[PDB]
Amino acid sequence: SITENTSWNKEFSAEAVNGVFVLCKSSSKSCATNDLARASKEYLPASTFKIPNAIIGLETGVIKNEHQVFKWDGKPRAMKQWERDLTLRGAIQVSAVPVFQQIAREVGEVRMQKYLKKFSYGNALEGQLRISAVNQVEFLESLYLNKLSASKENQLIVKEALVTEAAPEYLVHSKTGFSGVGTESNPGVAWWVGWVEKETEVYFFAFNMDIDNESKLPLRKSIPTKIMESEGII
Amino acid sequence: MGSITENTSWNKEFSAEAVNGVFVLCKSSSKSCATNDLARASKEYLPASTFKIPNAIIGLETGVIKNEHQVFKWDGKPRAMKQWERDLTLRGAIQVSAVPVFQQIAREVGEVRMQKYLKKFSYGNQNISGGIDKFALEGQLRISAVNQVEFLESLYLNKLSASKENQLIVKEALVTEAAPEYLVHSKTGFSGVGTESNPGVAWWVGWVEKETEVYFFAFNMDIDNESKLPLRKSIPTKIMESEGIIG
Ligand SMILES: *C(=O)[C@@H](NC(=O)Cc1ccccc1)[C@@H]1N[C@@H](C(=O)O)C(C)(C)S1
Ligand SMILES: *C(=O)[C@@H](NC(=O)Cc1ccccc1)[C@@H]1N[C@@H](C(=O)O)C(C)(C)S1
Repeated sequence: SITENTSWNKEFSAEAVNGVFVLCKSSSKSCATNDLARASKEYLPASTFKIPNAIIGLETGVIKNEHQVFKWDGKPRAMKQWERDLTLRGAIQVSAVPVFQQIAREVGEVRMQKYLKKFSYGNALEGQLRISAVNQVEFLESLYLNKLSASKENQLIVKEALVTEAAPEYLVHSKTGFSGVGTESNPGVAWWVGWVEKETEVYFFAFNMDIDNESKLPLRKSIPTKIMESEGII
Repeated sequence: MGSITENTSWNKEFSAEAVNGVFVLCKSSSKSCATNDLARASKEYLPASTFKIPNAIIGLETGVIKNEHQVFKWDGKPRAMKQWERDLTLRGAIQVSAVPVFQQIAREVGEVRMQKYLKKFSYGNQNISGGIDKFALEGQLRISAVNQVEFLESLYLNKLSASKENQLIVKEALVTEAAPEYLVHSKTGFSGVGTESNPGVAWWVGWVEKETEVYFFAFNMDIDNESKLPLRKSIPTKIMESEGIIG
């Protein structure tokens, strides 16, 4: 059950942004959003696909365990932070695409296909697979509860890998995504998805927006944060 | 672990704050450690609230703690610290260091089961005198800085005598700082003021995952005054900053 909240439309209007935020307490059986229509509309997952990819990599034993080191082959890559040896968390945090391209190559298209169906994930950083903000939140819940078709052990490994902010009374698991600058008529998409544990409570969130100007990128974080802080979540 | 060397240039931070204590830093890839005082690095002290680490692992391995999603319900009755007067998760109870919660956990485990596990963990001098809720805080169990890093490294590598699953749960519950380049797991401890001429102890233990490297650490100091307590963290941080680990 998803319900519409117009009280935050001042932020989207002031920033000239077309996007959607979905935030749920306890269980994804009652969520809130700024745009009902967009909440269920499906966009390219971009780098948020690293989450299911990592689970599948470990399930198939392509990634041997949590302590796996992905050696850099020494060839130039697209960004500097990727030009080094990386751990699972390292590769997820700097978002090193070639590391995860290589994992998926070994997994094979047919195996990946199957597990995705199994996870109810969705319909690459540009392909044929798309996912909604409602879909993302339902998937992240299952991961938190250990409910995915995967060993409990492997879901825990990816759960720790996704930790982005830690405090004595709250913990944040999250991942950004960004498909690239687009046209006014063919815009890119930016993502931030995750969940917050606070007190004995748990909050699931997923945000996306169109992006035709690169400098509008920080708003994928500032807007969801303005909201979540106003709710007393962080 | 593998090797240890005395590095006396760390004593600067110690003399500055008038602190009588020790710091042990180990680098995982090369199995080697550095410390400012070889002798205190080997001396055994009360584990205090660092015992919550083995206590949490055993709590799970025996069914007493059901899983990672269990809530420890407050009865509405006043507790020794304001911080403790609420329902806590496993991470919650560990982060605010809620003594009565882990004492109840210890009670349910039992005398014989608690012994058997500390044996397999190689935890300290292995003794549980005074009562089944007294030994860690003010009893007869003792452990050294060197022993703490050995214990913590086993846990990191999932090598302790428990399920991988359970070792992972406690590992997440111990996360205290998170940046894009590094992640810190840690726990504090503090026995009390003791007396003048017979002080109490304060600990900081953990490990830092950073790049492909991992760094285990343990710190402890003599303490008789509560105002010195922040130093249990500010000194080890200083040492680790100048070595380019955190911050
Ligand atoms: C996931 O989207 C990844 N993005 C790309 O590889 C496309 C791209 C777009 C602009 C510049 C370079 C590459 C990685 N994840 C994002 C993100 O998390 O924001 C990066 C921009 C780090 S690349
Ligand atoms: C672990 O040592 C715990 N310490 C005690 O319960 C002993 C104590 C000392 C003074 C007053 C009351 C109880 C926990 N660790 C410390 C700490 O982290 O500062 C606490 C005082 C929070 S209890």
